Amino acid sequence: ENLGDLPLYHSNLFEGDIAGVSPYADKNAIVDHTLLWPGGIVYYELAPAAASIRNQILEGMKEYHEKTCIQFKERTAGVKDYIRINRYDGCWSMVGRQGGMQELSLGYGCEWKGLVVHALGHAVGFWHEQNRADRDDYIEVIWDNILQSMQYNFNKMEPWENNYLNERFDYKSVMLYGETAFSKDGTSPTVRPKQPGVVIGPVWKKPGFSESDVRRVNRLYECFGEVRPPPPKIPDFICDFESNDCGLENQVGMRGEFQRKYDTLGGRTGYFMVLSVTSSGTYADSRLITPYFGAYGNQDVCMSVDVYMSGPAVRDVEISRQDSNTESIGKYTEVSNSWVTRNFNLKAGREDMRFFIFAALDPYYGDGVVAVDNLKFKRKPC
Ligand SMILES: [Mg+2]
Ligand SMILES: [Zn+2]
Repeated sequence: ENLGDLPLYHSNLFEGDIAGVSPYADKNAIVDHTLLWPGGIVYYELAPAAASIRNQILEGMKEYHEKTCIQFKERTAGVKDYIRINRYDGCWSMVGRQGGMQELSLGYGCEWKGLVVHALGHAVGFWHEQNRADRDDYIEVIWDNILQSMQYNFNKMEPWENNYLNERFDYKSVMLYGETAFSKDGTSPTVRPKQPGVVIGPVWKKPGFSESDVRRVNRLYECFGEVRPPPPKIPDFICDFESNDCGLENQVGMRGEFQRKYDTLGGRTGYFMVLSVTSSGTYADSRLITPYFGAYGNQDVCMSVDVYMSGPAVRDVEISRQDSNTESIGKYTEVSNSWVTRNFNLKAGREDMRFFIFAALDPYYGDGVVAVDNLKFKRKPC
């Protein structure tokens, strides 16, 4: 019944099994100075004495893996902070990460899942449930049934554990000593539960975490499920030319120069790309090279462009989509003598698209204008 917990109560150790703490230490101060494992990644190694019980060690660890975001990894090259597990006298551990090698003992009698999960509980950050600031609301300490050299092991924390307790006093906590801990004669109780009918019982028979233990671990280590919000829509492009070039450049060795121009043409009065010739002038051809646009997702795009063509000098206006090979999508030989929104629906392999706007003007036949406006790029079927 209660003799299974005897390797938990060492004489020269803080609260029986807390190593690296001074037996009569301020309990508020040592808790505040507790360090946690970055990322919930606890590195470890087994001493040769601890190898003989490796299955029972991996059993307690299996408890953290299955319910929390704590990962027990074997120590590899470059790791400096880790737990060396050995078999000393009884079960015990340092509370939190110490920095450098730290010891955990899993002695004779410490094979039980309860004691493995208990000692590993100290290792990752947790203290004793019986000494919480509010424990006296839930348990009575029969000071007269405790050994006089052992009484500090029951001193509770003073309130002011900033933003209060958080998880409620849990009687099924694997971090809670059973009724006969530190008993003077072994059977007389040192702790009495105030809640009618309740018995804490020993730790070695507890199968791992209770529901409240899991909450504490997941809260300390920010373990969670709350899914991040969905990503914003891909912003559809729309050029105006009213304050910029938009990135659309010209080919070098050409006869015409497509220039960013403010004027009036066929109803509208604003900024549009204009290529124009006079009867007196010379042959002008120009290739407006549009910037490179990504599709981001496996979807059929759509490109819009308002095209203006006027004058007998307009010989030909060609729009082409280039990806890995240049493909012609539109060829306009007839002069519309108006603005016409050209709508090209296109498919996407997996590479960025740029567009070409070619225009040829021969002043031999008369005057001519080729204007370009409202250049849009939507990643959805036209
Ligand atoms: Mg002790
Ligand atoms: Zn303990």
